[PDB]
Amino acid sequence: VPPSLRLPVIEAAFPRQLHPYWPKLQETTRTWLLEKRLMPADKVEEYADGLCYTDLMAGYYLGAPDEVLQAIADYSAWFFVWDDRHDRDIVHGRAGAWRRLRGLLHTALDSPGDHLHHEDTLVAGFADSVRRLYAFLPATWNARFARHFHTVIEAYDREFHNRTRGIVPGEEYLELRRLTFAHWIWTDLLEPSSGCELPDAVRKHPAYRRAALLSQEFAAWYNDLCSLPKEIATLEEAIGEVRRRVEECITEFLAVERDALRFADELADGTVRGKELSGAVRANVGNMRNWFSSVYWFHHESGRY
Ligand SMILES: [Cl-]
Ligand SMILES: [Cl-]
Ligand SMILES: [Cl-]
Ligand SMILES: [Hg+2]
Ligand SMILES: [Hg+2]
Ligand SMILES: [Hg+2]
Ligand SMILES: [Hg+2]
Ligand code: NA
Repeated sequence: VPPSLRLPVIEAAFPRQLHPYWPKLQETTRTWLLEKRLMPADKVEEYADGLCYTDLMAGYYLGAPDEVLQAIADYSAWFFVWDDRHDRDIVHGRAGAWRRLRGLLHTALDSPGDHLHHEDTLVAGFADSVRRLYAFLPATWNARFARHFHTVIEAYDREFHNRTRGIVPGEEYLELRRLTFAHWIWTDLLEPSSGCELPDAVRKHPAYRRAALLSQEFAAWYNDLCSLPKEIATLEEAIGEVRRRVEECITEFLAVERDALRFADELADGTVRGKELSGAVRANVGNMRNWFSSVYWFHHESGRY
């Protein structure tokens, strides 16, 4: 990894983790992509061939039930397809087609059941992915996921118009840039991964919230850092500033992580409920931590494509 991009702290203090179910994700996701006809057989094969977003997810949502990880993996593959459609609409100036897709996604997000077989396979695949994600936790969690994802769709829309007018956001085979738009969604998905919808009071506790924010912000700043040196294909001090912000996300997270785990201790009051909430907080925070190493190494490995 380039010295300019290297993070000795991540390498030393954030050991990579891999979900035990990882080996089984590939074939299932391939089957799903082909079944929903999300991409032509050959495009599926390319995406399924090497590194893909499932690898990011499998180093992140540790402890997730197998079915939850599978659902998240398929959702991440859907993201790849959406990104491709997004780019294509932009390149071809298909403003109408994009606007209509934007509308259908908002609609399918709130009502996936009656969109499972939409003529647009991207929408059909989206609806199925969301339906499956909605099957794990109570409707209150589903509604929050939806609330957050509506915002993500609008972020893509903003980008569509920016890029349509010559503004270059950041090509990259397996970019993380647009994925960071879904920062609240990744945070939401920690919950079905530990099997509990956290009460507002717990997930809005300052230590939990801050840990969650910093985990995601790290990836945003780091994506900035990795983009700068590509300018070649002032600079040194521009990198310097972004680098300090990346390092600050990490050290700030380490501090708030300690606070979050103390909070978890407090939740474990001896009752089964306390034990469940405590365990879920610890698992979620642990995965907020795993995000650092998963992102860091995913970027490095993606550079081989
Ligand atoms: Cl795949
Ligand atoms: Cl990145
Ligand atoms: Cl910062
Ligand atoms: Hg894949
Ligand atoms: Hg719970
Ligand atoms: Hg990066
Ligand atoms: Hg930061
Ligand atoms: Na966030």
